[PDB]
Amino acid sequence: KIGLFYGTQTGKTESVAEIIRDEFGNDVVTLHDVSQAEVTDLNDYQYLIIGCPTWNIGELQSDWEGLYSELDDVDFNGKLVAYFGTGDQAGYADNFQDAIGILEEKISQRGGKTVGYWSTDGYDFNDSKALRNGKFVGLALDEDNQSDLTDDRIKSWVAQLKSEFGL
Ligand SMILES: Cc1cc2nc3c(=O)[nH]c(=O)nc-3n(C[C@H](O)[C@H](O)[C@H](O)COP(=O)(O)O)c2cc1C
Repeated sequence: KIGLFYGTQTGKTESVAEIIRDEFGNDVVTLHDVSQAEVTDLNDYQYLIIGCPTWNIGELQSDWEGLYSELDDVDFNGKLVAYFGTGDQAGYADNFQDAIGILEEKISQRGGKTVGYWSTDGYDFNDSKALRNGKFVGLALDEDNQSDLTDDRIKSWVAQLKSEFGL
C-alpha cells in the first residue's frame, strides 16, 4: 500500500525509515533503498513516502541524485507523496532539509500531491528549500541535535499521514 523510498549516506535516514515502517505496520509499508532502486519502482504505489538527507551543503544524498535525473520518466498524477529528511540545523542553518525541498519541487511538477506538511516550530534554522508558506514540505528530523525528539516526531507525523492517505 505505501512504498517508502529512502537514500542514506551514514545510515540515519535508513534507521528513521525503519521506525516509520514499524509505526504504520511493516505490512502497510515497503522500504526501498534508492541505491538498489529503479525509477520505475515508484510506479508501484499510489502512496509514496520519500526519505532523503541533505548532503555537502544543499545537495541531494548521492543515490537520490542519480534517480533524480530520471524522475522525468515517471508519471506521479494520482499519487499522494509524503517527504522526510534527516539534517543538521546547527551545522547547516542556511540549507537545512534542502534535499526533500528539491525532491518535492520535482515530484510535485510531475504530478504528485504532497501530504505530510510539518511545523517549523521547535527548529532553529535560517533558510531551507523545504519551506512552503511557513511549513516544511514534510517531516524534518535532526539526529545530530534533536534526537530525543525523533520518536515522538515520527509517531505524530505517521498518525497525520494515516489520515492524509485514507488509512
Ligand atoms: C559534510 C556534510 C554536509 C551536510 N550538509 C547538510 C545540509 O546542507 N543540510 C542539512 O540539513 N544537513 C546537512 N548535513 C547533515 C546530514 O544531512 C545529517 O547528518 C543526516 O542525518 C545524514 O543522513 P544519512 O545518515 O542517512 O546519510 C551534512 C552533513 C555532512 C557531514
